[PDB]
Amino acid sequence: NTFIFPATFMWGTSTSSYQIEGGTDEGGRTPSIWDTFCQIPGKVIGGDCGDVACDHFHHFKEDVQLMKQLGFLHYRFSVAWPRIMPAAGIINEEGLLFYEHLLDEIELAGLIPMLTLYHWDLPQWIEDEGGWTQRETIQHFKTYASVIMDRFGERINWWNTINEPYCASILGYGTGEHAPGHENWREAFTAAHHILMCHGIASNLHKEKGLTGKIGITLNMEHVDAASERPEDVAAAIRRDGFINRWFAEPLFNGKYPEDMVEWYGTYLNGLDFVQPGDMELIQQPGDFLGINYYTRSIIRSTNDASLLQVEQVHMEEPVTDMGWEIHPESFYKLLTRIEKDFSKGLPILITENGAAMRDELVNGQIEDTGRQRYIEEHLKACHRFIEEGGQLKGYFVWSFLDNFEWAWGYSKRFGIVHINYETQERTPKQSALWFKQMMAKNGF
Ligand SMILES: OC[C@H]1O[C@@H](O)[C@H](O)[C@@H](O)[C@@H]1O
Repeated sequence: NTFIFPATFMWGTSTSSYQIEGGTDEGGRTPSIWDTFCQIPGKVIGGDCGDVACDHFHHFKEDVQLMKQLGFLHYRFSVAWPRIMPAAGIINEEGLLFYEHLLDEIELAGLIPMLTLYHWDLPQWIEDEGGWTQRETIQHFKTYASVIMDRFGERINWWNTINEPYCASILGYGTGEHAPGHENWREAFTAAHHILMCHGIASNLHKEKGLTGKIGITLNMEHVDAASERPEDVAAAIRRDGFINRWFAEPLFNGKYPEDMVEWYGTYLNGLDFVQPGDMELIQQPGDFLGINYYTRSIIRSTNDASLLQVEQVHMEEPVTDMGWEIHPESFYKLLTRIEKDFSKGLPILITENGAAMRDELVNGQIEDTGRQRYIEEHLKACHRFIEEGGQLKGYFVWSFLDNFEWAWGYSKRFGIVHINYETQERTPKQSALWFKQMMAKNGF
């Protein structure tokens, strides 16, 4: 009953720039959409903002070393756009130097990095020009992605373009749940198109420069189950799947939007006008790997309400994390199998994020997070079963090396395998982290 993963399997840890850096108004960084969003009453639990956060901006060397000490050979992080392009075409050298030093530390500890170009922290000045709803933003992104690729790239083995296009578009401009906080479906679908194009843009910049680092986009995906055998529930569930999964994966691999969903969004697509000749061709560029983020599954039933999809999620109280998210590792296996069947069909799959937020408690200077553990272990078994059966899973990154600003949840949720004392900013590895260290040592468990 042992689970040993390939010899070449990629074991890593992942973070986000806004969630851990802090130093919001330092080194020339200008405000990002989240800096603004977090100040709007009700948008973030407790009114928390990414100000200071884990202060990684100052503790980066101790963190990267902490990673090494923990036996990690890979580290995925994102670059804060606001640190690089603080204003319309200026190129903040100070921001660039920060990441350069971060990289000096990574290479020094013997780690292999993965740079994520966009992790939701769009510069605010860009949002003032219309944000992701303006084609013009794609050019600003072209400027940004180019600067990073030129300044680096010679030492970036792995390029991660966009992290979860779905969240930035649907939640950012559609539901109002993520920055900038709009509630307009037309704007959301337009933004999703634009963000997807940027993956293709970065992909062209990657080829035009001749970089050798593997590149690819990361899509969050979730397995969808119907709440019952009722026809309308089954339909309901097809709709949710197209909403989060197929709307982004289809264009990426097949060069098109789900016909059913396109028909369902009707007037909101305004005739797909935002789609210009060449666009789809630009977006349909899988690359060398498909990054995937997974946390849970959804159980859907239909409704006849005013919402966009007229769907209702069945909230399982069963094993769940501190965020109310159900723990169903089996769905992870099914999702991965499904992914390879369509879209993926062979391409290297990489789980750029997976993990859980459990209520932590410090006892005797240690964190006995058995839960976050029953969680990572079981999902890894699901990954192991996916392999062993032919699946092309090439790696796994545990989400959140450190506890951090969990977006709308603020600091109330802890996803880290390393505990952050926010009063003193001291790092303290949790039991799950130690376990992960032994596991990576034996390359299995
Ligand atoms: O659950 C919160 C987590 O969700 C993942 O989908 C996001 O990529 C992470 O940035 C975030 O911390």
